[PDB]
Amino acid sequence: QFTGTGTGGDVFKVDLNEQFDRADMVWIGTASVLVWIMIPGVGLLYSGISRKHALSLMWAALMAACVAAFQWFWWGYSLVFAHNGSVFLGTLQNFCLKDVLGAPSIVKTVPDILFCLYQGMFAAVTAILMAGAGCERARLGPMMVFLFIWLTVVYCPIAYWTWGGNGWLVSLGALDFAGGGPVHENSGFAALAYSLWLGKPHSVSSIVMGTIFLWFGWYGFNGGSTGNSSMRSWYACVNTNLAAATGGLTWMLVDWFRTGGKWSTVGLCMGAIAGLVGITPAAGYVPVYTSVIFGIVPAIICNFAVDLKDLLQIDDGMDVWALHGVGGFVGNFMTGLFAADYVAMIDGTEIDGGWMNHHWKQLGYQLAGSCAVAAWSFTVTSIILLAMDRIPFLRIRL
Amino acid sequence: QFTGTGTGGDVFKVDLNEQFDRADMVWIGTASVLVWIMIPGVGLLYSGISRKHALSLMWAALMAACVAAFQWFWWGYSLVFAHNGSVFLGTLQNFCLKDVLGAPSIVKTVPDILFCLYQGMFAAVTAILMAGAGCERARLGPMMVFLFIWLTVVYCPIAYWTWGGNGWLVSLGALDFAGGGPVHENSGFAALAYSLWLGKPHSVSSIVMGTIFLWFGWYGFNGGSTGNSSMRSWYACVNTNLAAATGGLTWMLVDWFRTGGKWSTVGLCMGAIAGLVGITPAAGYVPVYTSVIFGIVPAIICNFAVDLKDLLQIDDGMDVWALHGVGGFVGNFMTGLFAADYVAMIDGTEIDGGWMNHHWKQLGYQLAGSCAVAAWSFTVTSIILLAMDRIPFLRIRL
Amino acid sequence: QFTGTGTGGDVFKVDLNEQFDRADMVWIGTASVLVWIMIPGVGLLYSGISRKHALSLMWAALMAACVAAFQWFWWGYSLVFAHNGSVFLGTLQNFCLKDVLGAPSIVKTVPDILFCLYQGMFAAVTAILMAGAGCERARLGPMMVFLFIWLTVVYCPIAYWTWGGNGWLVSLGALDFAGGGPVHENSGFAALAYSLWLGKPHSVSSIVMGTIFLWFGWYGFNGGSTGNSSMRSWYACVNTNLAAATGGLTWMLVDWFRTGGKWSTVGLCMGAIAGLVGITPAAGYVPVYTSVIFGIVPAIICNFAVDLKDLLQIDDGMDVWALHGVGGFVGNFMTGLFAADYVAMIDGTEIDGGWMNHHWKQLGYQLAGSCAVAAWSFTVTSIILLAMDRIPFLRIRL
Repeated sequence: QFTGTGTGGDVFKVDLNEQFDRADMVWIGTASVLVWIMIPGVGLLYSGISRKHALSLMWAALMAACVAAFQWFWWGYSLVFAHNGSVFLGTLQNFCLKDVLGAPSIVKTVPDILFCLYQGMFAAVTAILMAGAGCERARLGPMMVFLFIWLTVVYCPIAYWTWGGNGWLVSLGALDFAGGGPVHENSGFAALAYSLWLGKPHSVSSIVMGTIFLWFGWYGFNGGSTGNSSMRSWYACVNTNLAAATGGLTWMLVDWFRTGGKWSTVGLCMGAIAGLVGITPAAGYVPVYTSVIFGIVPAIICNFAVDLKDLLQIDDGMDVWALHGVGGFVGNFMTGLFAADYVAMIDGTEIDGGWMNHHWKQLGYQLAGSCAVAAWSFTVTSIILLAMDRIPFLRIRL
Repeated sequence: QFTGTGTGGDVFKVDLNEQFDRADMVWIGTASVLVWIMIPGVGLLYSGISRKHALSLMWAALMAACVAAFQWFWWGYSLVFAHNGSVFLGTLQNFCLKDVLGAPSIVKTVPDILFCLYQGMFAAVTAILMAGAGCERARLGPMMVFLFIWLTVVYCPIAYWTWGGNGWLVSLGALDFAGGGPVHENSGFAALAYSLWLGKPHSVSSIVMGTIFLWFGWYGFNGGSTGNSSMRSWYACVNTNLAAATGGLTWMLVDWFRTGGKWSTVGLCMGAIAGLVGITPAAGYVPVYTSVIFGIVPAIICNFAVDLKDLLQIDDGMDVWALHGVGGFVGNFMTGLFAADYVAMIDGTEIDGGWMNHHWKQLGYQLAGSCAVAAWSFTVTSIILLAMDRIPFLRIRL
Repeated sequence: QFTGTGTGGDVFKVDLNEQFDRADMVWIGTASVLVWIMIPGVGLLYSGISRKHALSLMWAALMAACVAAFQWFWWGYSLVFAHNGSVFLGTLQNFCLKDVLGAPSIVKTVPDILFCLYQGMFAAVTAILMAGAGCERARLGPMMVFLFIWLTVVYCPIAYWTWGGNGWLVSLGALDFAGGGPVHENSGFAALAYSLWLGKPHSVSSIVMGTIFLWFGWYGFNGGSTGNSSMRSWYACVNTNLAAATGGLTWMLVDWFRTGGKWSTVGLCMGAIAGLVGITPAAGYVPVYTSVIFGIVPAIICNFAVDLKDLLQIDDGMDVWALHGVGGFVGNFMTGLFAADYVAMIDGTEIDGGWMNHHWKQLGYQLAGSCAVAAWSFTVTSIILLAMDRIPFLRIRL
């Protein structure tokens, strides 16, 4: 009968669905289809935000969704969610997704095959936050090749450290809810390492149109990170939703001060995105009133984080870092403060909490991951893209 | 254990999810994310329909989603869905959403926190049907301030009267399914009171693109107003869907008569919207064949309701009234006729019915709400926006 | 109590929801709203792909959604899903959808009313793959009339043969999962019979924007064809997803060979669509590794199937045939090879399998349907559109 290892059993002998709640499954099923639409969210958002462009990266978002898919089929999933992995990376147990079916996943409440589906949507949103930085006059052929390799040696380590069975941040005692680390910091600082070595209407709608796609999709992103149809799912959604509100209102007032009384529509659009990123690691852990702080604080810190566009000049890919890499860090910190064991308990999840319940040690744990993440995302991103220009016919930039 | 008041219990002592069906919850969770995309539906639809514009209100739709969020966080939810409210308005019991978690809501079949999530999406669609009327050369700063106040003293009373615990239309005996009153009539007649005191391709796609967003989202709007995963949910969806069909076919034939044989693509787009609004208050109460009538009738009555664009001239915000304010009334009336106690009974809902089962008195009850609504939405909208121009530096229009 | 015929019982005497899983229902409910957005997917995709156009068929997609709705209300549903049908067509038992409520449908695991909702979304996507071929300087009035008749005598027979109670392909032993036959082949070869008798940026985004809508929506299309919240739903989604990946990667490499090293963004967009169509009939039956083949093979065969644009010249509607009619056939064949009884068994579905388990006879059965389909879709499409130009005032083309 139910073995809990491999495919979990004989389809001819046992009903593998009996292990799971069909409502928890239905939700993550929905949630899966919602994260995907965040890809042309990045595309439209960063296409429309570019002040300089080689190729409409709204189309180059579809390029990532084919590449990320095949890598994640190939060995991507295995390296993050295998049941026998080390502690730094998983195994290759599931190469080309064989024996991925009915066993409970590293989230015990959905099967491997739906958790492959839903977690596969984060390596793909990461992919377009990556290609999106290095789009300017970059070659197309080697680009795809970059990504495949980058997902393998940069994303997958970080992901297994955060979400993976015997990962070392899970076991340390660090909280990361919907993956600010694996997705925003990973891609915020690997976009920095492109803009150091390989470094207005008629395009406003494309930001906005693009912005809206992301706001919409994050509901599947955060709300479906609870892993079940429970009411913490919907809780995190109330949180997500208003970090994005207070995020975007804050960011509009701030340059309306710093710059006389400057009109800024693209302001509010980014304030939202500043707040969504800022709440990712905390959406299922922090009290609702405190999720306004997660709106405010990363909008401010990221506003000034953009004004570092002139005291070092460079532009191609600092927009990604300005929001996701900073805003992730800011939010991964703030988790350590407001993470409350009594919000976590709404689906029974046991954590020690953060400062909200005098678990002082937590805020340290939180700094442990962000630094490990940022570093790995920078050095190992760096080694590959230098060694990538090294060979002529596999370009990157010109 | 389960107390049914406050947060409903101790997360450390009881499992608060046991009260609810995880499938009813999953659905309204989905449905919630579907109503949201109706906001840039209005935006794109009314931006693209404007014959005259100050600022792309497709972006000014995102402004409403930040403001509506914070107001609804602040005191919005409390005023409509508090468990101890008077009969004209709820209490302030839930200021800044404290003690909103696991108790059954005024819809007993979902928790306060998911019902905050899903019902919060109607105050936000209302918000953009509001700002959307008064967009023309209006100031941005005071605009946000308008809305906040308008949601508080105009929307929230009407909403608590229709949906609220001890509201007086619920207790009277009036049927309103997905809220034609609180959302369309409220915003149809408050858009009239702007165009009295403060009163083509290359923009066709934006109507269409915008139209499509709404048709798509209404499924979450109406279908998720049943409050459960029951098969009345999907019933109302079959209704919604074809009121929009027959709505839009009717509206295309009609000016194809009145105007020689005039081509009208924007016709069909509005006929749909005419029919969606016309079925909102009735989608869960009326037999499917009768939902064609709800397509037809409000398309006609609203077609002529547009031709009042010349026998009084004014334009800025009559498009909103032409569809949602008239079409709501037309549909709130027609509910009283075709509301059938044996459709309501598909999830066990007990009503007296409408004329379909000789409950003659009903059609009166239906007129009681629409008039109360329309009036409150007009007078109290009026007092504020006059007293709003009154002070210089908090403008509205110029 | 539960009678299983008619409306299934007395709403006042029995709870009709008890027959069904509220999670299976919730999903197909969601899935229903996902297939709909595939309509402006076709629209945007084929509008943006047109090298020649009379009227933005992105708006002419909304025309189909009104017409398809009313026909399917009228007699459409009845002809395909009636419980007493012959073997060639169902009955008229459910004319104007009376007595469609709580009985299990021809898929026993959802009620007639939700199965009307969800299956109604395929006759509508078919509708826009139809009108979309014959859009070029065609008249609008008679167009609607065409469709209504075409859905009735062409779509509905094919559909009842594949999905219908006593259909003859179901009973024969043929596998068709999400309906490559009824939807793609039906509309691939009926688009051929228009282009025989009645026969670049600034429009790239519209392909892409349009492409994305379809990729997104297919999850509801294929994943919701399992009919339940089971984990085969999500399985088929993993399949769908990567047939579209490997589909679109293949198609980009291929003209990057055939044409020197030609840049082709519209390539990848179509490769995806080539792969989605290629996996439709197989998504719930074939092993995941084999779903890469379904990506590759129909991308190649359909690439060359486009290069028949010059060795016969004609264009208006060969793009539809190039993808859906060929790609359907290619995929309906390949089902017969890789259909495995042990994937089908994941929700207990009993099939004999295909060649994967030495059921040699299968591949024949598979050819039986595709040919029957293609033929009926051609001859009967032909008779009507010739006899349609026959009468002056009901034009088609000029």
